[PDB]
Amino acid sequence: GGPSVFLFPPKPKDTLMISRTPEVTCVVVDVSQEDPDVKFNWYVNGAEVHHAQTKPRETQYNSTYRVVSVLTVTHQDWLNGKEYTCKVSNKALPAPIQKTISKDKGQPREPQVYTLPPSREELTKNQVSLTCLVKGFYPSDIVVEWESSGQPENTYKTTPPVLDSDGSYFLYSKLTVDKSRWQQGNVFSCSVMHEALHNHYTQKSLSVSP
Amino acid sequence: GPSVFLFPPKPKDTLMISRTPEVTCVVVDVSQEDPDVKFNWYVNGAEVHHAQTKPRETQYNSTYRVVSVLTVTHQDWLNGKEYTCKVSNKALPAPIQKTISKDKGQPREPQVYTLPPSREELTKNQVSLTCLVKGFYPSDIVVEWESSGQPENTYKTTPPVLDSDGSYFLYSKLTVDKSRWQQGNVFSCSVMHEALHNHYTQKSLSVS
Ligand SMILES: *[C@@H]1O[C@H](CO[C@@H]2O[C@@H](C)[C@@H](O)[C@@H](O)[C@@H]2O)[C@@H](O[C@@H]2O[C@H](CO)[C@@H](O[C@@H]3O[C@H](CO[C@H]4O[C@H](CO)[C@@H](O)[C@H](O)[C@@H]4O[C@@H]4O[C@H](CO)[C@@H](O)[C@H](O)[C@H]4NC(C)=O)[C@@H](O)[C@H](O[C@H]4O[C@H](CO)[C@@H](O)[C@H](O)[C@@H]4O[C@@H]4O[C@H](CO)[C@@H](O)[C@H](O)[C@H]4NC(C)=O)[C@@H]3O)[C@H](O)[C@H]2NC(C)=O)[C@H](O)[C@H]1NC(C)=O
Ligand SMILES: *[C@@H]1O[C@H](CO[C@@H]2O[C@@H](C)[C@@H](O)[C@@H](O)[C@@H]2O)[C@@H](O[C@@H]2O[C@H](CO)[C@@H](O[C@@H]3O[C@H](CO[C@H]4O[C@H](CO)[C@@H](O)[C@H](O)[C@@H]4O[C@@H]4O[C@H](CO)[C@@H](O)[C@H](O)[C@H]4NC(C)=O)[C@@H](O)[C@H](O[C@H]4O[C@H](CO)[C@@H](O)[C@H](O)[C@@H]4O[C@@H]4O[C@H](CO)[C@@H](O)[C@H](O)[C@H]4NC(C)=O)[C@@H]3O)[C@H](O)[C@H]2NC(C)=O)[C@H](O)[C@H]1NC(C)=O
Ligand SMILES: [Cl-]
Repeated sequence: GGPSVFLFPPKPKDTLMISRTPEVTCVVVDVSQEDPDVKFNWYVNGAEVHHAQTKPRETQYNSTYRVVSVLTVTHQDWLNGKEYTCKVSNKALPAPIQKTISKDKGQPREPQVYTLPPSREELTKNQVSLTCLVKGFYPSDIVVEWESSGQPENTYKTTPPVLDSDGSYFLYSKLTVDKSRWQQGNVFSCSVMHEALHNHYTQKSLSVSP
Repeated sequence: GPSVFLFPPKPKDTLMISRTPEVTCVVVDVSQEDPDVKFNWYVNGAEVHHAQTKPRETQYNSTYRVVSVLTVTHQDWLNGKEYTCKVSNKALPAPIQKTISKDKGQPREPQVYTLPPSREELTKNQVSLTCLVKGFYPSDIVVEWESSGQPENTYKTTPPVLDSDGSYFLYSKLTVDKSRWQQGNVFSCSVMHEALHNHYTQKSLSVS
């Protein structure tokens, strides 16, 4: 065989909100038991050591080890565009293998969010769909949630971001509720966090017309 | 050695009545000498006939890329027949076979609604017009926009995402100029899907 390494960025939910600790993950996989166990190096624009913790080794049937090193990262540093490199070296490989990842390049444009009610043609069913259009943002990392009154809602789906003709991204969020629940004036809320929003968060809400 | 990928027809090929749908068995990583790959095609365990080889195009990395193609009938593929391409080669210790079909499951007919621009989108120079196509299965769908008579150009469609009830849905976004939309012009969202009456529906939208 021949081990291979994958670098994984943090988590948009974990880099945008004030509750999660973001991190970069160097996954060395297909490590054979002959000449096992690896050494990482970790560079930040060509930098250094530090807070680089390697998580517990985990065995796979595949007659092999999978081992993961994790570099915790500040929110500011990741959103600035600092480039993180993990270089893996192992006696089972001819030369060390290096991987570098960063935030997606490009000027951040901000999302415009529009709440679309249900269609008058679909208002004849028992469950109807509230649409939230989130368009014109860059990069594609965003997070979208529905909330009514105060409770987060529970039966909604969000599309992947698809590259608009402009170079910005858009997506849709659909929340299906009961027509009775909609029509009673219940106020639902599409709420988004993204890099280019003021406070990294906006919320726009939608209720039935008069 | 070489490795196989079976490929289904295009939804557009198998729906629109204007194309000819095929199943594509592409053999990758076939070597220099000891090339020549044998195909065997089976339809629910059948064989022979209409299995046409496409011309050997030499890929760079010291490799040939071989491709066999089997023409299928729309009815046959949409009824859920199982096509299987098997490939024999001297480099292989035992032939490799892959089988592909249409996605299993009871076809569900797509609901399609057209959503007009949000009222705070009525300042922006370009407004967006939404088409929500929900409650269909399988995902194999085709969505186009047209206007006046001929089709429209500035629109983008989302991928089909699995819903909570086992169906699929998608969105299409057409970008029009506010003046074109407010002056009463009419746009149309046209869907092709196997569970529609006549494989086709079109719902139109205008500034009412
Ligand atoms: C031995 O067995 C093990 C385990 O067995 C099996 O594991 C899985 C896959 C299931 O099938 C199980 O049933 C089964 O037990 C094998 O382990 C796997 O090894 C492959 C080797 O390639 C890895 O594939 C890569 O996966 C990444 C994405 O991986 C994410 O998603 C996976 C789900 O599919 C998930 O399993 C991963 O853990 C990982 O999940 C992320 O994890 C991080 C941190 O843990 C977490 O923070 C994230 O939230 C989480 N995210 C998600 C979405 O889950 C995939 O991207 C890779 O694609 C590369 O390779 C393809 C071939 O080129 C190509 O199509 C891709 O574009 C990409 O290619 C590279 O791409 C970039 C540029 O885009 C660049 O770096 C490179 O230049 C380019 N080319 C190359 C050559 O690198 C790839 O598919 C599996 O992740 C891994 N699964 C594990 C460990 O669980 C092991 O390989 C087996 N070995 C043998 C010999 O059989
Ligand atoms: C020599 O070079 C050529 C090409 O050169 C290079 O190609 C790419 C990678 C770029 O870097 C170029 O810049 C560069 O020039 C190499 O050719 C490629 O070789 C790989 C070998 O694995 C093949 O990978 C597979 O790709 C398919 C998807 O392929 C479609 O899309 C490609 C674009 O990305 C396109 O190039 C293909 O032609 C093909 O396009 C389709 O073609 C059909 C018919 O021709 C057509 O009708 C369609 O319209 C068209 N569609 C589109 C969108 O264009 C991918 O699906 C494969 O994934 C399998 O394997 C992965 C690893 O496990 C896994 O993630 C997937 O899930 C899937 O795995 C299988 O999945 C199912 C279960 O889900 C199951 O059947 C299997 O159990 C499971 N596992 C396996 C092992 O099958 C796969 O990644 C490329 O297609 C191929 N491209 C060619 C030939 O054009 C060549 O390999 C080089 N030689 C080397 C490296 O030695
Ligand atoms: Cl239904």
